[PDB]
Amino acid sequence: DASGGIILIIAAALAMLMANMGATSGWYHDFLETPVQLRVGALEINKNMLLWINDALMAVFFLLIGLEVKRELMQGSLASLRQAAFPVIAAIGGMIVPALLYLAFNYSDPVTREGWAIPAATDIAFALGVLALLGSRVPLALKIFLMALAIIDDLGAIVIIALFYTSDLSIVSLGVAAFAIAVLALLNLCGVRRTGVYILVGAVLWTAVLKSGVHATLAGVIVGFFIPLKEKHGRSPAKRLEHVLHPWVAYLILPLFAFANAGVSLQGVTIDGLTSMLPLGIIAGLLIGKPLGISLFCWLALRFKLAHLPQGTTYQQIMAVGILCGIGFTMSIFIASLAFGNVDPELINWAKLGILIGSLLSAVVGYSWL
Amino acid sequence: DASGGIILIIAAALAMLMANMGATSGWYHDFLETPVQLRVGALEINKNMLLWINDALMAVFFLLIGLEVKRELMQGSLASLRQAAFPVIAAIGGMIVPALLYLAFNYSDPVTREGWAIPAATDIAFALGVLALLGSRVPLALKIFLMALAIIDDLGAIVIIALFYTSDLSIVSLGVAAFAIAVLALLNLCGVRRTGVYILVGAVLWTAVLKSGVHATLAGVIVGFFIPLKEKHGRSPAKRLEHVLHPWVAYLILPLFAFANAGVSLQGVTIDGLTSMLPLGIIAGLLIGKPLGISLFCWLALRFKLAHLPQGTTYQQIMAVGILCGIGFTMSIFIASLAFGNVDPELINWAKLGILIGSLLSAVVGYSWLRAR
Repeated sequence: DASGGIILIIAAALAMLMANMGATSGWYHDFLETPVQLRVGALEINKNMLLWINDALMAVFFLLIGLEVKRELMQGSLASLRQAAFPVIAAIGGMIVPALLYLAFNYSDPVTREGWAIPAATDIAFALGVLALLGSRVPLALKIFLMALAIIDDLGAIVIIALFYTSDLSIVSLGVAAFAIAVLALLNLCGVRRTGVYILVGAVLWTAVLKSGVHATLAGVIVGFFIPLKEKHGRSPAKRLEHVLHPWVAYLILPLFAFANAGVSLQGVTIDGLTSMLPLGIIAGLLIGKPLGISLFCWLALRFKLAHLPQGTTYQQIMAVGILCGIGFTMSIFIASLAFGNVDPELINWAKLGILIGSLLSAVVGYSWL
Repeated sequence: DASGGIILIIAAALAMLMANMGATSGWYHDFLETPVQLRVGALEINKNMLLWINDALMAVFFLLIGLEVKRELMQGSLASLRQAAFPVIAAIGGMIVPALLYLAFNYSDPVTREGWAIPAATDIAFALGVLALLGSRVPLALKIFLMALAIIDDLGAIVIIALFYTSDLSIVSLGVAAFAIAVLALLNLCGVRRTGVYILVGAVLWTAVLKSGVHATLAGVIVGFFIPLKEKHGRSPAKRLEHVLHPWVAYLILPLFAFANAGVSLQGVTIDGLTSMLPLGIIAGLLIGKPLGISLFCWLALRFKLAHLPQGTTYQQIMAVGILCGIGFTMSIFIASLAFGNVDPELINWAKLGILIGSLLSAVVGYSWLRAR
């Protein structure tokens, strides 16, 4: 139910408490920046504590998404080219319009315009938690629409970042990554169904691209795509694994990720500081860019014939979830950590402020459409 | 069946090829010798590639042992209240005589006296493997007697090495370790029946004692204890975990440990070199120390009515397990790597030579004689 949503806010509230109390804000920041060096012979992997944690947490979190994308692409909303016509059009609008509003503020600064995909992400656990809070009798199709709409935006942003803006990996790293994916394919063609063997090869895929954070995340998506879904003898590996991971993701992965990232110091924050191009551009793309692009493109889809409509929607509850897609929260925080790495350290801190202001505003306003 | 015993031999044979032919002897030695360093701020751990592998593989293997030895001690072979007090007295003899026979050779050398527990271990996968090889009609109580006999020896060897022949851990490491045992015990009393919560907590215990390979192995059996075994709603967390684990242990963890440790260079190995106090002390401790220690101790317990008897015993079939308990192999190579760490690097290599010869001779004699009776 909505239990994952509340337990996620408590984790972020404690993180905000840790980063703003004089007795804790100091050990909290110094722990996250603790250098961790693994040196295997000549190879060494240097990255701080928070980067190791995020690369491992977001790996198993996107493993669940890869299993959920595979379900909807073969059995759910995205199964047919016509049922998927409504979430995809909503995601395109739910991404280009938030990015346009963000780039409208940050186009003049070449340093901040690289994080245009920050207001395009959507916290699935937070948005689903809001729906389940009032969801005693909300349309079930809305929950599968919101989940399908939020997944493509997050997965696309991860793919778009890992395709272009990423830094290329070692020439040896891609040779092992290609071999691990080939083993994942031969394992799928030969009909093996031991889920652990896919996890085992996934570790080699995750380790080979460890230096790149967005590729270690995509490694989980690739493993989730290759785990078979067939229902032989009434059992399915991907279906079972998605069931097993869900309590661990909703109660340990996402809460820990929120506790290590959603904590910024509020000292010195002013309204004039929050109205600067970086945070306000995130607030605009989340609070306004999300519902403006989702509503417009769905409205464009509806009138201009390429459309559909989930059973029992009424197209005024679409706008309500278009506001709930403005809850970037942990997903926009992770995207901001990828785009603002190895740059000025206050870029990520201002991004987290614009996200949390926009997310809480989009949550309260979207909830108020009872 | 005996599929794990064969894979365990191909991996040891592959390791022997890797550590002998010139095209791979350079890589195989330099790979296991590769130093791996993890620096967490001020903290730092330095262990070679082989130690990082052995601490990870043997911790998983002893999680299975911790599950099996709890199944027996609570509702299985060993059980409670002296049900199977017959393998317990036999295991004392399968360790006292193998160690004393070893020390008869090495007592004059203070360096090799420390490896007295090497001929006391027993490779359960290989010893059970040769049973099932011929075993269309082997007494089933005989098999479970072996498995129960080998676990008591291997667990007692790890405990003794961890209580005396181990290195000191920091008090900060013991504090987190003790706290990890407490939250494990609180998970058990409160009725938590989810395996993943125990393994996660157990991972903290393993990393806390990571600077000691013997304690990282004990972290496996301790977590194997606190996994609940109750049958609520017809489901047991320890039984499903043991069922899931067993194929991994027999097909992945055991062969990989053999491929990484059973590889020794045979160049320069003469017959005179194999009869030194260190190798020959292991040949006698396994090929002779195990049978004489097992047979005599069951016989002294049997005659004095303190013992028992398995079903389908003969008592002439028993000592066929004695020569079968001479199978040290991977379980003795691991004990040898613990007792001969941070010393002359040829002590472990000479010990591995004495472990494989005494085991192979124990396998052939143990098989060629049990097939008769």
